[PDB]
Amino acid sequence: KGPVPFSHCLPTEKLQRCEKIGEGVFGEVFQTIADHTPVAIKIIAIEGPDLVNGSHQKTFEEILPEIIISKELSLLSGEVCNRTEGFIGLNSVHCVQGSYPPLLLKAWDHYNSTKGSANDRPDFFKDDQLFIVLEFEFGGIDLEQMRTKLSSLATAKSILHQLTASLAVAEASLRFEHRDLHWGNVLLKKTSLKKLHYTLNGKSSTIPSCGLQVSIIDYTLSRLERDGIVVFCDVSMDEDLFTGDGDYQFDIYRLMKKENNNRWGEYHPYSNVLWLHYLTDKMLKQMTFKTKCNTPAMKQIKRKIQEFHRTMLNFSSATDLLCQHSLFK
Ligand SMILES: O=C(O)c1ccc2cc1OCCOCCNc1ccn3ncc-2c3n1
Ligand code: NA
Repeated sequence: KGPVPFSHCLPTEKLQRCEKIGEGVFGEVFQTIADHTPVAIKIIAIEGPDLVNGSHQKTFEEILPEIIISKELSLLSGEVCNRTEGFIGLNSVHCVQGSYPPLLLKAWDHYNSTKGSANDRPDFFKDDQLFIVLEFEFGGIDLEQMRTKLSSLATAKSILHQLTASLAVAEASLRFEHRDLHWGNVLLKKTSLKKLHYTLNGKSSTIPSCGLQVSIIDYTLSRLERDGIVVFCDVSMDEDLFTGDGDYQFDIYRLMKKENNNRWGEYHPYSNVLWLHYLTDKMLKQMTFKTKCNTPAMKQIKRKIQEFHRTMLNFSSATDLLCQHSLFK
């Protein structure tokens, strides 16, 4: 009907349980508890003239694409022909109006004192400020933060398999490209399921979990389509995105532009292969595992992931990798 007050999405008990879990130029992310269940709350200032975290705020029209994409991908958990739970669940979206809640400022301050923030303290917003508030499934901790915490390369294999299957299902259903799948955008949480289920073009299969559920996040650069209407971020005139250095991540932006001839509206699912390659490279070169490959069977998984790294760039999509690559047989 119109924007709601913060206390609509965050009644006092929910607000009092908020702890800050992450941040970016976009704003802030909190974990809280609703009906005994953790959820993640992402809060983005929109439509105002103030710089926030050094950048202008998005308009409603600029933020809408990523909300639409979020929802489409979340909806794949309930589909039939192309079904996956490997994208973050989206529970609700609200437009809220007001100054920033003092209880969230307390949470922001605690994070700043313990971990340090790159952001502005969000205490300067007036009572007319608009925000989008997204409530997500709680996805756990990002892969970059788990650099030293995973059990073994068996776990790495599960994570790669989960990511490849989820991307394949989204290619098949939505002609999806993530386009920014760095290791801060892969979330890991514990699961008691021994195996995870997906369906790709009507064929169902399973993935051993190694006790982890992967969730893909962050759709600001993503592209998909339904009945020929394409939702995508046109970065064709962006300069900075293609001039980064110091990590293979920044090559991937350039490699995508090469692949698509700088036409971001087109469908090039090879971009998903490029991100999976980047992720595999991180698994082999930056991750460090609690148990190394000390037995024949583990040394074989290491060799298969090494083979994946050397061969996967000859595949045309995540779908091609899932269906044809020997790693997943
Ligand atoms: O943009 C989205 O699609 C997005 C969706 C879900 C979450 C965050 C998102 O963006 C902000 C990313 O930066 C925070 C990093 N860490 C964590 C940790 C745990 N969760 N659980 C959900 C999210 C989350 N983020
Ligand atoms: Na999910």
